[PDB]
Amino acid sequence: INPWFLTGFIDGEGCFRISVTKWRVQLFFQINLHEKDRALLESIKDYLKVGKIHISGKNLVQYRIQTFDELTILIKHLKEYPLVSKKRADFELFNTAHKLIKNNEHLNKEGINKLVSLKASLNLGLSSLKLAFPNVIATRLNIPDPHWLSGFASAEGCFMVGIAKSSASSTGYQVYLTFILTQHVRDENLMKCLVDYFNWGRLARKRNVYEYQVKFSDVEKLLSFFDKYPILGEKAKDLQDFCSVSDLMKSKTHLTEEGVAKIRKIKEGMNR
DNA sequence: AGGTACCCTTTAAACCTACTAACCC
DNA sequence: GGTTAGTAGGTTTAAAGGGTACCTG
Ligand SMILES: [Ca+2]
Ligand SMILES: [Ca+2]
Ligand SMILES: [Ca+2]
Repeated sequence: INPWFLTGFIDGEGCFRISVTKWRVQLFFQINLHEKDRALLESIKDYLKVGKIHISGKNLVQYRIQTFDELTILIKHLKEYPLVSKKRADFELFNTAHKLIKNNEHLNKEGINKLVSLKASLNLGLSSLKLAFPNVIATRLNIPDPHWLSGFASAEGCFMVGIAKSSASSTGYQVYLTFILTQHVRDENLMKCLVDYFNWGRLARKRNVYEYQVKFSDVEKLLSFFDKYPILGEKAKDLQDFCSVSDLMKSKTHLTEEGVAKIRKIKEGMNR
């Protein structure tokens, strides 16, 4: 387990949070995903050797670091292998807060305000706790290895196969392999950077999310990539089945209609 | 006051199709 | 002509993102 894959992953799916209740303040960071990939959590768990997994919620598993003193291992990991997403801003923010706690400054009705001003500029914002602290606040704060991208893709990627309805092809259809990786429109910073990292691939706008889409000859490049740094999780069946199509469709086998049958079969049994 | 854990709710991620364009020429 | 590609439209869940209560101090 490479130490960048972790950041690459946490950049894509981690969740640094500040909660407030009745005022009790506690910091959490958790990765939440489909139960089928509990083992990936377990891989990560054992890697940091801290935190815990449980069933939040249905057909899912959450993993969480909620002890103060275990969060330090995390924070220590993330400074040396910093993060590239706007999530960064959430860490810096999450981290400052952990400072305040490190000193016990948050037992003061004052520290308590220094923390909400942070919380207010976190993932979503102040909710019911807008009128409690209507004194406002705030001020939120280049790919790194390629193990980052393996991590980033293995969580925020999609390896799918395309059966177009070309009325022109003798089969009446086109097999094509696209690779996708979606992210918020606010991360234009990162998406544009994904393109330059490979010097190829399409950037597209949709529903306020952007997609980095990636020509066979390029499709093959990144195929080579995930030999050098592969995907991890259940999601690497989809890669392999995709990868498989990349062979049985790369010796002119995707043009015979005995083969398209074969492809759909493969495709049919992937993603779902 | 710090754990530790049973829950929850929407939405940004993943996943789909089907037509145009610009390609081997 | 036949194959590619770049595009427009989609659907749906697995995330992206939250809570508060319970022991033990
Ligand atoms: Ca994400
Ligand atoms: Ca994922
Ligand atoms: Ca470039």
